[PDB]
Amino acid sequence: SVHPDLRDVFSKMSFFDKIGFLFIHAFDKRNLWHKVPVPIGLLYLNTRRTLLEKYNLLAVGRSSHGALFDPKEFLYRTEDGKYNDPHNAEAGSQNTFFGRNMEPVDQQDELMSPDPFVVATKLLARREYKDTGKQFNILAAAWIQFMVHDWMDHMEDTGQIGITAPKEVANECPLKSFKFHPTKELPTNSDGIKIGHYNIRTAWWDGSAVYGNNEERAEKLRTYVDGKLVIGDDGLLLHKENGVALSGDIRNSWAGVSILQALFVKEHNAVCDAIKEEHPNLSDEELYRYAKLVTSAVIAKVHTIDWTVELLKTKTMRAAMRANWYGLLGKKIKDTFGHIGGPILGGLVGLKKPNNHGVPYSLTEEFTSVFRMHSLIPSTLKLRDPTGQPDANNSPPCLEDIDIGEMIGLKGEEQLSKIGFEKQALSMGYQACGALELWNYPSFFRNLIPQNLDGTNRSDRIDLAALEVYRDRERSVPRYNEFRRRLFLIPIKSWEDLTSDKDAIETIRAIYGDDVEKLDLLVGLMAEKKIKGFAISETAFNIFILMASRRLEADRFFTSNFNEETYTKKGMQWVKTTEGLRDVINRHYPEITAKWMKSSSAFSVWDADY
Ligand code: HEM
Ligand SMILES: CCCCCCCCO[C@@H]1O[C@H](CO)[C@@H](O)[C@H](O)[C@H]1O
Ligand SMILES: CCCCCCCCO[C@@H]1O[C@H](CO)[C@@H](O)[C@H](O)[C@H]1O
Ligand SMILES: CCCCCCCCCCCCCCCC(=O)O
Ligand SMILES: CCCCCCCCCCCCCCCC(=O)O
Ligand SMILES: [Ca+2]
Ligand SMILES: [Cl-]
Ligand SMILES: [Cl-]
Repeated sequence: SVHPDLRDVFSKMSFFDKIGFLFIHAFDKRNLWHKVPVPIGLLYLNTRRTLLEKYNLLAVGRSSHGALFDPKEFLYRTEDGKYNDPHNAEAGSQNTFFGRNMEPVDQQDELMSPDPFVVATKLLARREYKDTGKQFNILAAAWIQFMVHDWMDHMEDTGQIGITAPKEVANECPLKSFKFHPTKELPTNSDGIKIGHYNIRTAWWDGSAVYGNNEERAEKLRTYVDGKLVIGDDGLLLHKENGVALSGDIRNSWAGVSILQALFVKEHNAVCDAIKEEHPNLSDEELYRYAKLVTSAVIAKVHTIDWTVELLKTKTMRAAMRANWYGLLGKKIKDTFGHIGGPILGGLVGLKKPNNHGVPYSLTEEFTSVFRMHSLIPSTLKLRDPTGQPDANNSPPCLEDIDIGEMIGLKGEEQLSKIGFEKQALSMGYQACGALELWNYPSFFRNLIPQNLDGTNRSDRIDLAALEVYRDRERSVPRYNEFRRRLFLIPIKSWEDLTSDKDAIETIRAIYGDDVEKLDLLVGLMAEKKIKGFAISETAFNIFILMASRRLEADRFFTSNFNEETYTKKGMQWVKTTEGLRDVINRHYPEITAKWMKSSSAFSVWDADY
């Protein structure tokens, strides 16, 4: 039968949705979807995706009456993300509402319940350091922040509020209190959801972390010759006199992200060289437009079939992510004959029309919440010598341990300037990142300098762990158990359902009591027992089934305009022949690649034996 908490929604479903639900629920009740052979696993995922697309896409703000335009007149990715969706010129652009995956839950009377500092101190603060083994390295951790920089940032109110640590835990808090800005609340003037928040980044997967979020930023980064972007002679980003990096989105960053931005600047410039060689007479503007299309597609491809495949290290997930990109008919057929069939057989990429499933494209409040993965950052970075004698392990030899707190923000840019690209990248490649588990949140995040929009330092330092828990509540995102119910997942009845870590359970009970409905989303996501091979929780993964597919399927430039006319022949060939981050690093840094990158993926610890 059907879980009691899901009986109501089940009874209201259409016959076809009832069938899909009973199929997935049969596996879920026995925790079986990830324990079956690949074909049944894929059917499960596709079925779950179809249900999420129907029940978990909610508009924020009025949907009708988008600004009028012809897509044939906009065959490029605009500086602010406008003019993608023919029916909604503003969809995916800078300064638009975050959508929702679920109806908001008002928590305005419980923003401090339980206390954010108590949560941060007792449940999140790093104790014994936990890492991912060989599965996922520090480049993988930098990569995902690099994507967040592409995707999402919430507009802030101009006023300030503050939180003070209670006496029970103050002695263990690096900060005793801190100030920050509330999330800006805007009226939707719509019949549905009444209050929304604005995304100040472009929600389209458009390489905006490299290119900028609007025309005013984008102009600052260009050489205006041959379509190219500015880069230093050391292969690192240039800096303004105030110490801020010249790149697309540089706010609240660190050295690991800066090297990826520099790498993709070189990628963009190399694409410019290649296209100009085939088409000698293109202007700077035309070359920039084509190269941005190519580089943003390379980024989406590397993320989809390389980064995600190492994050979710199972057979079913490698097949699923490759199917989203290439289709179930596979790369050879896709590359030779183009897109065949629908989203399953031919993939999301190269669909003849974009598909938003009836709801204007946006990234969502919940997508923000499940991407809060600050525990991926290790406490220290082991620097290695790119030209050292291979050690006892045949690794490059160790040079010194550096506190990763010294590699963050403006001071991090200074330290990176003394270390250089090769040493930073090699060192990050050879070290595991942190695991997404409880008690694994870096101490330097507990007394962090946050930045203004323009990248400059704020004087009010923050306890990020405490602030994150506060933000989810402030933004009306359902807490862990309700969040699961809204995704058609079986809720916990007791703490034992969540994890078998006895120490975790005892600490959770001391803070939340026996009220499973009180458990914060972030705490639940970190605590949840993980599927073998999964670096993330199943709960987070469910938001991603829907939203990662949506980033590709809703975008004209991954679908109707993913072709030679739009990208150029050479541009399309560049995307088609690039399979992962290894290919990009090999292009610009073949020496450290040949000497030290032994793993097939550049996201594995580089001496992994696969
Ligand atoms: C050392 C590196 C990092 C620093 C210094 C940093 C810092 C910050 C800061 C200061 C905020 C804003 C807090 C607020 O005002 O609400 C933030 C938000 C956020 N961060 Fe990080 N972070 C880092 C790494 C990462 C990583 C690895 C991820 C993984 C995806 C990540 C994901 C996010 C997300 C999803 C948000 C919320 C954005 C929003 O509210 O729209 N960050 N981070
Ligand atoms: C073991 C083989 C059982 C047959 C599986 C049918 C269950 C899936 O159900 C179907 O899923 C489709 C997407 O996968 C949806 O389009 C349909 O609405 C849903 O009914
Ligand atoms: C019964 C075994 C074969 C079932 C496989 C067919 C399921 C495909 O199902 C289709 O998937 C699409 C794309 O993902 C969904 O958008 C559609 O709603 C559904 O028609
Ligand atoms: C003998 C069992 C083997 C498993 C069978 C797998 C074949 C199913 C794949 C075809 C899916 C149908 C595609 C629908 C349209 C589309 O989205 O492309
Ligand atoms: C062949 C049909 C099955 C297709 C199922 C699609 C499953 C997509 C899973 C997406 C997981 C992405 C997790 C990484 C985070 C992200 O990119 O948003
Ligand atoms: Ca973007
Ligand atoms: Cl393939
Ligand atoms: Cl491709």
